[PDB]
Amino acid sequence: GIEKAQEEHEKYHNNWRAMAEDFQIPQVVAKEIVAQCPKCSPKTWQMDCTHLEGKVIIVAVHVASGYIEAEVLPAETGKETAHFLLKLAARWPVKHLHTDNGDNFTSSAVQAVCWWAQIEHTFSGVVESMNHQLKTIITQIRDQAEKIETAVQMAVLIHNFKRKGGIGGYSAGERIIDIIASDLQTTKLQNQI
Amino acid sequence: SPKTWQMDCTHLEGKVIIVAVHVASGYIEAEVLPAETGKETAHFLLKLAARWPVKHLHTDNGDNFTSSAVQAVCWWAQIEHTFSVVESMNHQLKTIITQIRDQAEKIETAVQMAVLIHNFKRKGGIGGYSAGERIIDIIASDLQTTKLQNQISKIQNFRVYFREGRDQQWKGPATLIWKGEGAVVIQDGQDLKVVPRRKCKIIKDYG
Amino acid sequence: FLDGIEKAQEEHEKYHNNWRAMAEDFQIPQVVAKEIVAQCPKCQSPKTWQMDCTHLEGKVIIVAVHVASGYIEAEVLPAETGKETAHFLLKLAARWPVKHLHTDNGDNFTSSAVQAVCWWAQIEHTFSVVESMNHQLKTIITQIRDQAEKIETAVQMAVLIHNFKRKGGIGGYSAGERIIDIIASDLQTTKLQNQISKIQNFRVYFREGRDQQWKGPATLIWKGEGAVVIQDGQDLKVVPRRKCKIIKDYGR
Amino acid sequence: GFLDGIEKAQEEHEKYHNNWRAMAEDFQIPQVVAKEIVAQCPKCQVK
Ligand SMILES: [Zn+2]
Ligand SMILES: [Zn+2]
Ligand SMILES: [Zn+2]
Repeated sequence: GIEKAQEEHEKYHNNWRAMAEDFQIPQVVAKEIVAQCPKCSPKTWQMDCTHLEGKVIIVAVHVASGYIEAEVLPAETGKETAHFLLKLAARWPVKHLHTDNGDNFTSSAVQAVCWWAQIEHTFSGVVESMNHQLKTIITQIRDQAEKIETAVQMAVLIHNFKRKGGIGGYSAGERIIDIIASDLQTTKLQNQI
Repeated sequence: SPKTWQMDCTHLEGKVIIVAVHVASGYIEAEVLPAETGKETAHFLLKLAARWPVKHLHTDNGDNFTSSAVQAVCWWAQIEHTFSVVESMNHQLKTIITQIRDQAEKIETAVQMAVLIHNFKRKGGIGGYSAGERIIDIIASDLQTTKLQNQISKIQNFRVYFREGRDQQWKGPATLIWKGEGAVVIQDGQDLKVVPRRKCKIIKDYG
Repeated sequence: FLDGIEKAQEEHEKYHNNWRAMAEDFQIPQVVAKEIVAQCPKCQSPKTWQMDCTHLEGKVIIVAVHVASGYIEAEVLPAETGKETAHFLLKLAARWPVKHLHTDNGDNFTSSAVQAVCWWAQIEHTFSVVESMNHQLKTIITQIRDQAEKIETAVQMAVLIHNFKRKGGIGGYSAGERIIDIIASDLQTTKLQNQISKIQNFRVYFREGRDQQWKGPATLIWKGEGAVVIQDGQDLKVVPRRKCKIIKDYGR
Repeated sequence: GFLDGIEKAQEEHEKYHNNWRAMAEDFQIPQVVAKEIVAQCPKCQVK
């Protein structure tokens, strides 16, 4: 167990999550094994903003499943970005936020929202891919809706519940539900044992 | 039923707040509409159906809930609509809004903070769970049942080429049943048999 | 059966699903679902590699990367001529299916030996990901350098740790699982396309109910044990086998 | 081999528009390739 993980980290330098998965060890042991080497998550959310038809679309992505959430904005200020992040934190458990060097992602309202919701904001291949896929769905079903926001929300529905691709053969909504349920059971067993 | 949702609207400080409740868990989503026309109710329903799996919806006999836009949204998203819990959740959300009113200037930030408080900071019930853990566990268990019945046929769509004893030719494509660590169970000509692992080849055989 | 085909066409008209999902959901054969996708107007690479050279400790390291999965093959060269680059490209093309090679405008890549290798192995060469792969490989090489005596051992140990020990992406897969899943899905597509062309070289005269005459020549899509699916008048329909005649067609 | 027979039968059908049994007996090619030569001509028909 612990000696086998020490042999694996000695040879190949695995991280603590991969050792805790493949060897079934409590995570404090794997964290201590990784912290003892001198040579060296189910709630990571990335965000971005893009433009289409002169409008501003803001896209958040859950990384462990590919789960999307999009919104249409009349302005690119900090208050509407803070409202988007506050609604996302009120809907899903958000813990570790990842963004880029933008003008709205460094703001007082966004900082107040992150402080109130206890989110760790970090700055910088997945978000560009999800924006590209969402744009292809938008151009695929554009002529079924009059306004742009109806086409955006229909693209979000088709992306989350109608595209069963990838390796496992699962859509994004079933993936994120199974991932957070399994993580919750693992935290319950680690608290009980 | 694990996919039943109820919707209503209410008034607070001269505004119109629309509230949707997942019934089997007590899960709350809410928004602030500028009016009570059918377009805003249909847009709220479209965002809700794009976020969570909605299959069966219950409402009252309202003026925006009985509308052509809401009927078009339900036709496109395949929801079963029925007209006549939400009043109790409105009561709870109003009390939480009066609890933390002084931390926010506008009504909208107070609404979203009250939604987060009710969903993730109010633990009770039997097991000691909040509403979000209940709704996640409910939809996960239902998905596991239906996907079990499909996954068995998916695993039986493989083909196995095996070898018996003291014959050096590879026998024909039996069907896989279970793959172990040292043995493989196959069905061959309506005969279930067990072969060692080093005498088998499991293909999908596109052809 | 026909209810499954009608539900599949209405669901594709709403949401534009792919053919694997429609075949697994509505319980129809794959050639029928692929025809439903191929009849839509709005619905109409796994073999591309990139190459580069770099320097480390006075050596020359040549790196090839599969683009759609992130899969690395690397080697240490004694020089930087065109003959050694041609030998590396011939070994790579002999081990993995390479159809499209992307490089930069270096000297050793613009050479007669590399041109002869691309002519013999039928590769499309194009001059202009690998920078990120060189940086990632160099960080792993510095992370495990004290376990090896020579630079060649450290290079191959870093390639093994990159390909099989690092997990990331959507589902937490390594690069080897991703490249194998991608190439296997492409193989399934090409085998089904061969079956589709061989079936579609036929023709069907069918007789409807309450009539004695044969209708126009409809194209056969799927020929089962008791039923027959045909395309006629931009409409897919299921006829029983006792009211059909299938003949060969010569309309090249 | 009958590969030169395939090329010669294509030249002969481009001149005189033979049928397929005539080309299969004259040029000693199998029947499938002779039927394909008649099938690729837009003016003729295999019958
Ligand atoms: Zn280490
Ligand atoms: Zn389509
Ligand atoms: Zn002719």
